[PDB]
Amino acid sequence: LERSLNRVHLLGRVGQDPVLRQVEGKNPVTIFSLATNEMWRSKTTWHRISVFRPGLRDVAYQYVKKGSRIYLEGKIDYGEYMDKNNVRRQATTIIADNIIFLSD
Amino acid sequence: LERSLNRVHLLGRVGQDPVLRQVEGKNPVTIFSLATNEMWRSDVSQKTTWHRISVFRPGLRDVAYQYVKKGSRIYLEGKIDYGEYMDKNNVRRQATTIIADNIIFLS
Repeated sequence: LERSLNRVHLLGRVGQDPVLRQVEGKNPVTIFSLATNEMWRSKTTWHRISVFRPGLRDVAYQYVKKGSRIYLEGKIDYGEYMDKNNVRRQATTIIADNIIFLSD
Repeated sequence: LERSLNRVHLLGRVGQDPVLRQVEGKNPVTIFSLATNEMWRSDVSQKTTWHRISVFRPGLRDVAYQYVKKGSRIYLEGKIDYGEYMDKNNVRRQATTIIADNIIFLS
């Protein structure tokens, strides 16, 4: 039923120590934050990263640490929800599939 | 500073005709959406993600504008850019766009 590509490739500095959270009652995730730099002539982007994957999440919990440089691949998910039911807002996260640990 | 990456590779079908945006008295933007299908086994659960594609680059803005249509299959590469506006209190939101710098038309 025909295929697509959604893949973001990031390489940056992790900005917070990972957080363990729980999506719905039973979907564990560790979430952290990563900064990218727009090096332009003549300015930081902060990405929110979610690792839902059953082994890759435990590993990025003990090994991701603020100031670590990391290369990472995944999917964009815009995470749209209604706020206090009213305004439709979006909470976009990069859902990581691959984290190659650079320091250490 | 030291090199960072922010690249998005996307391939899919355009969801609407492009829209040029010169509202203010600024820099014009071609805007369209792109659908991407995520379908996963373990089971087969289908999911579609709609992405807001912006192209500012002088030239590719124009090509994107006359040539992409609703229906076109397309490959592009960009950067994720969040909305980043401090909406109320300072209680901000976003309105994230992929800003395209390369569009390959699959025909």
